[PDB]
Amino acid sequence: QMHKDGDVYKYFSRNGYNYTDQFGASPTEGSLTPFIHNAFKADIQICILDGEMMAYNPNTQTFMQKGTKF
DNA sequence: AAAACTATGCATGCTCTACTGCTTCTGATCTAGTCGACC
Repeated sequence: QMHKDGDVYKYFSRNGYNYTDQFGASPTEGSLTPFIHNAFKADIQICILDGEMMAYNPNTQTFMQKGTKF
């Protein structure tokens, strides 16, 4: 689950553990935020979202199911 | 011609400085195992 306020991002797991270190707390750093920051529309500054985090292979353009690996 | 003084060489001990071999300490590497958290 992702919390967004302006340029500030925060991520939480199923049981409540912080994961912002991995996914980035600002567009300058991270593994997802620098690329998803510009996806949001002009009028949206505060947001809470819930979803799944997955691994994507661009070569085959396919989701790699995280059975137990990668 | 005989006796006293001195020079030089050599033996002797002790002290000091390189080289080889044994023992111990450190670093580097690999292998095995543990823990967080997800599902």
